[PDB]
Amino acid sequence: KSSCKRHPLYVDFNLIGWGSWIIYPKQYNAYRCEGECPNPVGEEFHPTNHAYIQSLLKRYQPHRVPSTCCVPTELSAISMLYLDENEKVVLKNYQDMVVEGCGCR
Amino acid sequence: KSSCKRHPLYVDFNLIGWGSWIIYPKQYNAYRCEGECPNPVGEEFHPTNHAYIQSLLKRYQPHRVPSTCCVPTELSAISMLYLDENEKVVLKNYQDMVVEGCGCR
Repeated sequence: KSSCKRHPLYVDFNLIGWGSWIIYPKQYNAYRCEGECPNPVGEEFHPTNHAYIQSLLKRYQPHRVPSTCCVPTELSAISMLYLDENEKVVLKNYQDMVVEGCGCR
Repeated sequence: KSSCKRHPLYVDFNLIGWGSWIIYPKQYNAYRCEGECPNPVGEEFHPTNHAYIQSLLKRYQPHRVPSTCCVPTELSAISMLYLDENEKVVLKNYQDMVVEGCGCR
């Protein structure tokens, strides 16, 4: 907004040197979280109790308390087809690969 | 280290204007997470798959990818004794009040 929210993140496995073993997908949208977490953190950013308290304390003490941080709070899996160290073909569901929700923590 | 890790955070409820309703505890150590998350993120920072991939991508693309962020990854509850809006005394376990573990996310 520039407040904490989800944004695209296009990951190309060729770029990070993994294209020799990952067969599919070579590229995928992993998304990302980015944006400021205001003090105090409103309910729309789904803070934990701890995050809310830290953000309120930062209002009253801006120089000794760090802001809470915009991070993934819900993630989902993708299936990847790849070659293992023995060149066996493996199909596996990898957890926590795609950001589905962001929040201040 | 200054790498991502847990640090103290002394919360005084009197300071944030909640001392009129919270009876106990008036102050508690909530802790906090703070410190850099290196690229790529090592196993010691307990990254998710997504956090690891984002951090590796940032190595190869430092200007378009944000660093992963040091946040609470495990939290615990505290019991609070307080007065509600009707001045009834309530004893309740509040979740997510104390940081117990930090990681890059």
